[PDB]
Amino acid sequence: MRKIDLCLSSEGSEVILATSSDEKHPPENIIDGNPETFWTTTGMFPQEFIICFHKHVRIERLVIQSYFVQTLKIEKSTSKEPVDFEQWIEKDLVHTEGQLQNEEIVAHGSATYLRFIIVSAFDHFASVHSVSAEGTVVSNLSS
Repeated sequence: MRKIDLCLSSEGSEVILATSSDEKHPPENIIDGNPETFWTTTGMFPQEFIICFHKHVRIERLVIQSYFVQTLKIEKSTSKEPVDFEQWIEKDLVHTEGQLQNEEIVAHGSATYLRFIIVSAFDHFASVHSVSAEGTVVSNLSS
């Protein structure tokens, strides 16, 4: 009942602008959702990337399951291009050591692009395992 996984490529949302992008640790896993894979930095602080919904989606929550993250600068865009952004929710994350912290972020906004800027982490390696936006698609791009 509403709140579908808007962040996946299965929903037509891909990733772009990956500062640190591994070819054997593929960021494509982020929008895939296989537990055996995750995106970890090769040592690029800060580490930023954009998620292209390619569509107008209504975000009600951000579910972020990651490790090591300290400063998570969440910036949003509702433009048509990889430009014109607004600082949405820059939040600090609690150092999770062996703890799966599923972050229920109650953030209400419409977006087409999201730029996750992980400025710093408690560890010099930061890994995102799963991220999803809980909401619904408002406008299909080609329809």
